[PDB]
Amino acid sequence: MKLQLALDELTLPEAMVFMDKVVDDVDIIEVGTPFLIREGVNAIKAIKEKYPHKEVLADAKIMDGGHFESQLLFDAGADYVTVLGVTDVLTIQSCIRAAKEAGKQVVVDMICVDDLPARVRLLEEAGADMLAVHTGTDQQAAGRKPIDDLITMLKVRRKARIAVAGGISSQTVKDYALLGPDVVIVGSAITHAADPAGEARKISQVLLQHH
Amino acid sequence: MKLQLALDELTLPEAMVFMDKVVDDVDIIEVGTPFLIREGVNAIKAIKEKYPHKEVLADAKIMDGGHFESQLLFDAGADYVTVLGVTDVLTIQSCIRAAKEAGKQVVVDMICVDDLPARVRLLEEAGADMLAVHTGTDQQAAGRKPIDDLITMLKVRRKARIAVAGGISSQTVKDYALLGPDVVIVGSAITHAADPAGEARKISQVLLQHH
Repeated sequence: MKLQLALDELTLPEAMVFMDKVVDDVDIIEVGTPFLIREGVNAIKAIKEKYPHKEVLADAKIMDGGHFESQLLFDAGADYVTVLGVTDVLTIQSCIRAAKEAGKQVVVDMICVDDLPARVRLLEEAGADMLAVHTGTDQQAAGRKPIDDLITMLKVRRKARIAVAGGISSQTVKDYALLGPDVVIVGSAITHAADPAGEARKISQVLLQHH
Repeated sequence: MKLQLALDELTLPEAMVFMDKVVDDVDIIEVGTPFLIREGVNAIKAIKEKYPHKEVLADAKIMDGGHFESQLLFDAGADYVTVLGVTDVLTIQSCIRAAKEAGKQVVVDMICVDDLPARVRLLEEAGADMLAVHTGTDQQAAGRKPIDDLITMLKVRRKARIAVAGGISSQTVKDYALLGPDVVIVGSAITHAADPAGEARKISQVLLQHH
């Protein structure tokens, strides 16, 4: 399973400096939504330029204008883009079409999806190939965690590759790894760590320890 | 009844030139989501700097990290920020708190909201002050329109200010104006018009007919 690192609240200069601390233990660099909104597509270009051998995820959380926004992101160097599971299937399909043209990948972020099993069935039969269960940072602040949603996802999914995000840290990463997601997403645990390299090491170690 | 102009697919230099054609007939300048993603917060700053007397809306379609992203947008000069009606009430409340701090305004975009009446009841009770019914551009491409949703919204809303968006043009703006929305949102009809100024004039004229 891959380690995806969410860069949410950093500026581009801050992110360029921070990545040097952890990049060797990270598989996917995520340009977080506020980061994208802050800097624009230049964030993707700059990061993909500095770390050409690393995969870059653009966390656009697309809700509309699927193909146009996806293409903008892919053209900029992104290897993945996120679209909201709560959006219309038309939009999800437009994003995926843009991904296919680029030979890249759409990740459907299932944050706030009310009926997970029904939605998963619908999205998979619509062509969705990779789904992320996600308890958002605002939800985490209220004490919520993604594990219950991950459990349902793993029971219902047929073929989809699966990612999981929601305040995961070195203290809890094993709980998630044991369930066998394809991608574990971590942000705050690492970006706000006193020793980011250390936290990154301990998390990636767990992911590797679970073949 | 205000006219809000959505700039979705333009670059910043294109937007700056385009606005000079229509600005006198628009009340709210909207930096659309792909535009924000493309350019970043600089799009808001540049536009608010050139047109200081015009209101600027950042169509961020916030789904998470409400306060942080809203504050970033408001600091940048935005008068409004959009948050997704489908997101968690916690995120909606976070955005609104950020707006109150800045003395500005959050617009809840109700795009893809499954159960409109139940959702506006919930949001209005939670503090939501301004709601936008919205059939997205991807949905429009499939032949859908916002009017049915606007009818329900107007029947259910208690005190919320109401906006409407969904492929509205000079040929259909009358149907919407008659229902008495507070804000009419137009994008493609104007940005792709052979005569942008003329389309902006025809639409703003209709809005004024309804004192």
